[PDB]
Amino acid sequence: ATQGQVITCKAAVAYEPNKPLVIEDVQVAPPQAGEVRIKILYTALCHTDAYTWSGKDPEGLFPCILGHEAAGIVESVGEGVTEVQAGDHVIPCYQAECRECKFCKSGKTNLCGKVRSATGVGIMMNDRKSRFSVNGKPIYHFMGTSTFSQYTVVHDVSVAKIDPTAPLDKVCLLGCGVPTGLGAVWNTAKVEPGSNVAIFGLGTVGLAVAEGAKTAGASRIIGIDIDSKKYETAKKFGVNEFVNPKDHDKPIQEVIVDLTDGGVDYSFECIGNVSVMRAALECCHKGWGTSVIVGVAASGQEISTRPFQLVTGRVWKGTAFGGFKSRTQVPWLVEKYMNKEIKVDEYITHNLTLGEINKAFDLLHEGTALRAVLDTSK
Amino acid sequence: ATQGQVITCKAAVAYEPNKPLVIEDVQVAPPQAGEVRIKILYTALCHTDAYTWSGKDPEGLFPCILGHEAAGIVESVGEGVTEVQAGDHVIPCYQAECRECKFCKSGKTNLCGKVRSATGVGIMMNDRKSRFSVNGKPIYHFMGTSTFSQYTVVHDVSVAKIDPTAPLDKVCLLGCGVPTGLGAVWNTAKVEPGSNVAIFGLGTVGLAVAEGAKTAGASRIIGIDIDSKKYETAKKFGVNEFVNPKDHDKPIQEVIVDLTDGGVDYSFECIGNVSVMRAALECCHKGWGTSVIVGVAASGQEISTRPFQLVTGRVWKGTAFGGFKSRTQVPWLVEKYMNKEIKVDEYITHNLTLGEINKAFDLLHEGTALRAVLDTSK
Ligand SMILES: NC(=O)c1ccc[n+]([C@@H]2O[C@H](COP(=O)([O-])OP(=O)(O)OC[C@H]3O[C@@H](n4cnc5c(N)ncnc54)[C@H](O)[C@@H]3O)[C@@H](O)[C@H]2O)c1
Ligand SMILES: NC(=O)c1ccc[n+]([C@@H]2O[C@H](COP(=O)([O-])OP(=O)(O)OC[C@H]3O[C@@H](n4cnc5c(N)ncnc54)[C@H](O)[C@@H]3O)[C@@H](O)[C@H]2O)c1
Ligand SMILES: [Zn+2]
Ligand SMILES: [Zn+2]
Ligand SMILES: [Zn+2]
Ligand SMILES: [Zn+2]
Repeated sequence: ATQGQVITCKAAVAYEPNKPLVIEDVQVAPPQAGEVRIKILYTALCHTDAYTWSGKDPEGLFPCILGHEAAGIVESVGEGVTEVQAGDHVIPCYQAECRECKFCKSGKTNLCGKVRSATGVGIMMNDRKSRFSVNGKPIYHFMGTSTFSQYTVVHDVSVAKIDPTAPLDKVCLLGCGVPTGLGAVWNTAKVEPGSNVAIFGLGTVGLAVAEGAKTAGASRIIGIDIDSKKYETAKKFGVNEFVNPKDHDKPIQEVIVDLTDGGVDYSFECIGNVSVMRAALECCHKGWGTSVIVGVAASGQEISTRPFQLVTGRVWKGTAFGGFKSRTQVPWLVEKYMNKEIKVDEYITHNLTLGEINKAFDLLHEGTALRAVLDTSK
Repeated sequence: ATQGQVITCKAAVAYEPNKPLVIEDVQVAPPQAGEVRIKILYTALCHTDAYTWSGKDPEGLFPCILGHEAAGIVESVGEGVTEVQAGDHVIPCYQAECRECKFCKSGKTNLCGKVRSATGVGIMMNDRKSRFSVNGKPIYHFMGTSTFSQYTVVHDVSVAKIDPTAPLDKVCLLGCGVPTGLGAVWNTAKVEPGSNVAIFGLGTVGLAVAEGAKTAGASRIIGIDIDSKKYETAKKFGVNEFVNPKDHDKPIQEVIVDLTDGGVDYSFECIGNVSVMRAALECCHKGWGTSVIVGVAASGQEISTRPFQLVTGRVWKGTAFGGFKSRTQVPWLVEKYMNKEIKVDEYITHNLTLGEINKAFDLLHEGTALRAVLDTSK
């Protein structure tokens, strides 16, 4: 019985940028005050993990245990902790919800700044140290989650308690991309029935935007991708027209405006490319169009447009985790999935194990691939 | 009895860019269908007139009669014209409100397509000719208004009918600057009581934004200007803290964030400088801050920022004419003025004559100067 004991389990450790992860045995310390030790059963991976693994993230610290999309079962809790207990089923969230800071109390945002000083630098608040080590040397946390491990320790403010019957190998996606996309539509844009939408980038996130728009009652849901094969998959998620920029000499924004007789009501950029972010704004209708940036740009990249774009009534916005409050609304999204009102399973194209995590990274560049879910027991 | 006749009157004609305007006798033809001939009693001027006068519009048409801020008395109307008639007091508006086009009928904007194809090239829709000439040579209209004249002829969808007791030498402001600033607050931003606002540029528009904000209930109303003398006047309009960027080594956005422990709830750019437009966005509070580009604005120049600013909850917007519908709401603004609910008189620092228009141009650059109002009878 592990309560209060150091635990030795496997984890995928990243020692150097752009090099294979190696699966080590590691020591997972027990939870201190406010902390929650989780048996992670299933973890997914996405672009966000690779951005840091590739060495391109100037916040990156090595060595570290990456991973932020997971679902598991609480092993133990540190003192103070009351919203979860041993044996609860949980999804660790990269976005806290402390319910006590300026941000949480504001009623005007899902951002919460409670633990970010510590999680941004790969440690815990309580002692500003890591809970992970190999052979007496610390390994840094990542995103407050570190889910490429059979056990992790997270802050209690980042733990969403979910329906204990929910399949852990599916609801792991509800910690990142799917709520981002759904919520970009439902919370950030607030897309009304009959709206026309354009969606730039038809990966997991974009496809979730499309499901969101479809569920909210959108009419034209126009997808844009540099890989035309992406469209056939995308039709199931609700994309009903499609444009590859490469098939046109004109800037993609002008194509979209032409196609819609003025622009779309809402656009969403789900890639991370600043040029395309500009295009997604400039394809919105004069008077009232709104563009939402979902994509995360590289360090130092800038968006631009001409101020008349905004003066003539377009609005430029962006979204962080779909504007969802993690601890409060991730359980709600689990309920909706249990009730067959949102999709999750359809975003999973590979099921592998943690042993094969390097494969899973390569699959990040297969055009046909979406999420890979990893079973941490092997 | 001047109905039906060409009128000969004084007007200030711009023959080519940058040269002093010439006060000539010109001929003003009678109104044709859908048109209204107005006896302009008072006209002001702003940057928008100077923009074309100085040649800063590579497309500007010469010779022309400029002016777009004015008030007067209808002398006659053409066929089919019902909403005004001779003797009505009116404000000609550069923003049309036809009530019948795609944009007017959307409810989601104030910007009307209707008559732009003629006004945009200095002519009237009915016969695609100008109603002005000198010795038989055509003189182009400007912005559909051409108010630098004792008489002008405009389209009926550009004419607001107002309280006949309102002083014409005051309400001539309510067709441009003052509504743009007030509406920026009340319509575009929808500022709530208790909000903290930053206002960049304390000329007429910025001062109008300040009154807007005071009237709406804002708490901190922070004015930013490069000329520290402007604060004294701004206090009466509601500005209650002041920063001059020249007094600080750090960029102004960082000064304002420090000053407000995270940023303002709303900022307004009232200058036309894309670099300050960026600063206004970047001094908004994480999570919910909104920045309004107040004013057209501007030319060629791009605005930029890092998309993280929007991902983390800031919103970028802009406004033309403060979101007001010209024909319906300029008479409402005149009502508020007559009931002492908005200021107008305080924006006027000079009363000159049409004879002295070139002096009024020079005053556009005088620091202690706000609006100049020109009496057209001299
Ligand atoms: N804001 C948030 O909170 C949040 C949360 C999760 C992920 N994200 C971001 O969303 C983005 C998408 O992640 P994903 O997992 O769907 O990625 P993905 O790699 O599965 O999909 C990206 C898609 O964009 C397409 N694409 C690439 N360049 C393009 C272009 N120039 N024009 C059109 N399409 C183009 C690719 O063909 C691919 O279909 C990433 O930036 C990620 O960082 C944001
Ligand atoms: N529909 C519309 O959006 C609309 C209507 C009317 C006017 N406008 C625009 O709004 C603007 C204002 O006209 P105005 O009549 O108030 O002009 P104004 O010249 O009276 O005022 C501009 C002010 O900005 C200040 N300023 C200049 N550079 C600055 C900087 N770098 N930092 C801080 N302050 C600075 C100047 O000192 C001055 O007080 C103009 O751009 C005009 O083009 C737009
Ligand atoms: Zn992710
Ligand atoms: Zn919080
Ligand atoms: Zn003006
Ligand atoms: Zn119209």
